[PDB]
Amino acid sequence: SKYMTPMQQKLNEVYEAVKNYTDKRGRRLSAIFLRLPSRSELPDYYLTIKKPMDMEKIRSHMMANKYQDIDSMVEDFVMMFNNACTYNEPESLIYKDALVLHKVLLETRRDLEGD
Ligand SMILES: CN(C)Cc1ccn2c1[nH]c(=O)c1c(Cl)cccc12
Repeated sequence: SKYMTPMQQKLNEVYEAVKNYTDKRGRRLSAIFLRLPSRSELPDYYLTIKKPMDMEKIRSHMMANKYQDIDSMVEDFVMMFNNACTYNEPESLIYKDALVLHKVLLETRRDLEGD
């Protein structure tokens, strides 16, 4: 069916709020987070990040209908943001963008608390 259940609609709304967020200059902060590069590209990344995560992984899990609740999706986004803030320096743009998208995530979930 093309009709999503209420839980599926809520998962999709959360995912899309993070994906689609743009700053005041029109930059889509999710860009860098869509797909993690390889070991070759980020030498230290897979040696230092225990549980790699990107938005394509979350999206595919969502599309396979494998998230049972909203907390489960939020957990994977929070993992991704913690990973970004572990690998990257606090002065880096990626670290700053992770912090903004984390707020988008939490604000979106809270604004759907009644739904
Ligand atoms: C270019 N550079 C130093 C880092 C870089 C470039 C790509 N990505 C990162 N760092 C990340 O942690 C990261 C995460 Cl969570 C998810 C997806 C992509 C990421």
